[PDB]
Amino acid sequence: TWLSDFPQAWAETGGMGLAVRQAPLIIPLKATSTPVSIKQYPMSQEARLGIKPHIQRLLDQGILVPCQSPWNTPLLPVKKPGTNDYRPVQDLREVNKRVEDIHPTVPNPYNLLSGLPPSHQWYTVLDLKDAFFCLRLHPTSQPLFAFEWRDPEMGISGQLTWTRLPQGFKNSPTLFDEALHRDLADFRIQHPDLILLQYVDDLLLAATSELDCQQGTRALLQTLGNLGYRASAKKAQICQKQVKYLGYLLKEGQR
Amino acid sequence: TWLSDFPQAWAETGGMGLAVRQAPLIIPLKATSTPVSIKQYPMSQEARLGIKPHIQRLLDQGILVPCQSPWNTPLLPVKKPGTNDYRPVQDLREVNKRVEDIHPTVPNPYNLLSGLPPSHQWYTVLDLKDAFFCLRLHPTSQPLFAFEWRDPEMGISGQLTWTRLPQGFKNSPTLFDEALHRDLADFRIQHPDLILLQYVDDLLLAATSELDCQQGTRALLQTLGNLGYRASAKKAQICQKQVKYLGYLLKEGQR
DNA sequence: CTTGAATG
DNA sequence: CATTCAAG
DNA sequence: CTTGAATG
DNA sequence: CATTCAAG
Ligand SMILES: N=C(N)c1ccc(Oc2ccc(-c3nc4cc(C(=N)N)ccc4[nH]3)cc2)cc1
Ligand SMILES: N=C(N)c1ccc(Oc2ccc(-c3nc4cc(C(=N)N)ccc4[nH]3)cc2)cc1
Repeated sequence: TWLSDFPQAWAETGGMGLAVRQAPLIIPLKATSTPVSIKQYPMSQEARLGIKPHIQRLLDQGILVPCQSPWNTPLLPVKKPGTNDYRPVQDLREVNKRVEDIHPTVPNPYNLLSGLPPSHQWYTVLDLKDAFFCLRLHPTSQPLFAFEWRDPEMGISGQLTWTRLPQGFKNSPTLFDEALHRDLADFRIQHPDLILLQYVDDLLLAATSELDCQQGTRALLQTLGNLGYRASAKKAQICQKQVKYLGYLLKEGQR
Repeated sequence: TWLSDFPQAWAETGGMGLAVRQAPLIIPLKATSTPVSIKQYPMSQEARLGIKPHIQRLLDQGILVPCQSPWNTPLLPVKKPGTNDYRPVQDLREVNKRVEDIHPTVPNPYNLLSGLPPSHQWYTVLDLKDAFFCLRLHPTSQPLFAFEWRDPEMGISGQLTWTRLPQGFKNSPTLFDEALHRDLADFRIQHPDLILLQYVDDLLLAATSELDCQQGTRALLQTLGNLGYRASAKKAQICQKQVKYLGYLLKEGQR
């Protein structure tokens, strides 16, 4: 009943996250960058109706807010199964090109897994839901990610932008990984015997026994919830001898 | 009047050459080679009539002879200006593939020219006419180069082959260059002060003065004629301060 | 004419 | 993968 | 829909 | 140089 013991740590019961200890992120531009405003290609009504619910939800959550900005990038309608199930995908390539590069600090899965001792075979895998959205963007950097939004007949003035780290931004994975490392530094210190692997929003906790794993998981969930992050209860793999992590199947200490 | 003083050395007056000091060449095949007989693609009457005179001339010269061989490669009709001026071109690629490779001993023009001292600025350039044809092919190797020949209505039985080193054969340049080097070895020894460069059928004689060049040229022409080779009187550049050799313009010792 | 390599 | 070039 | 890279 | 893939 981990779902009930840690209501705040799960996406299904704690609501949208917000990393309260992390200062709003400022995104430095390259020395010669000037705003670029790309025209929004006309979107069919089908695509707009498919996207609308997502946009409204983000607006209600305060993740998207109205704005007037010199920057503008196109929104794209992306589906998968049939001509249904849409979801907003912003093409931030022209923005990415104008943002100063940062060093890629996220380890590749292969090297990350090398830090898992055979002594720790009790695993717990958690994936953080809407991880990037948990990190606030400083108001000065918000205008950079603006896009146009029109309702199938009459909607908001013109542009909308993100108040949190957006999908499609080249530095989101690295900035998120670095932010969570800062937030989980104390947890690591308070649990010397535990092994914690972080790959952006995918976490692997390893303990020597089933007890230390349940104790560790309880503490990690409590810490994450308190910090403002949210894990997927649905996909969560708690205290298992075998788990799926980063495309690998961890079993008998293999891999 | 070099044309009259050396009748035997010029192609225009000495007739078709024949390297009398060189033993008929035997062409070794690769260890696993077996004869290949490629069908002759039908040739238009236009092409056949264009080729016929050349074939008859070679037959009269004994350069081509009738034969029955397990080997056969295609003859091609090649023209240049208009739909006129034809000339037989044999595709010996399938034969080349089955012949043992030999080391490429012909120097590249750049390196060959490095052996020309500034002290020798009186040049003479001669190109040997139908050079390969001057080298006999041993009867055992003649069948290898056979091709089919049909007259525009009624001609020779079937196949014809070469009795001399043929054009299109991968080793002809090297074998010719090596043969002429053997034949001109004594000339080099008898004329220590002369510079002689050989690039297959293109010869460059260099002397310190105009006299040594005329003396040297006279001796070279006499030697070549006696050996059975023939130079082009038309293209000959005798005792000049400036000459064209291997695409270069030799002048003032430059190049 | 058929082959291979070099370009679009 | 379709054309162009080069070559025998 | 637009971009670049990878394939034919 | 025309298609296909991948991605934002
Ligand atoms: N698809 C198309 N419309 C086109 C595709 C390619 C085009 O141009 C060219 C095609 C081929 C060459 C070219 N091909 C070769 C082959 C060589 C060899 N291997 N002997 C040696 C040198 C050489 N140059 C040069 C230019 C023109 C049009
Ligand atoms: N001209 C034609 N008829 C055809 C030409 C090419 C064909 O196939 C293919 C085309 C393209 C790919 C292919 N393209 C990419 C791009 C990648 C990237 N840069 N992100 C990463 C991986 C990748 N695989 C794989 C196969 C099929 C037909």
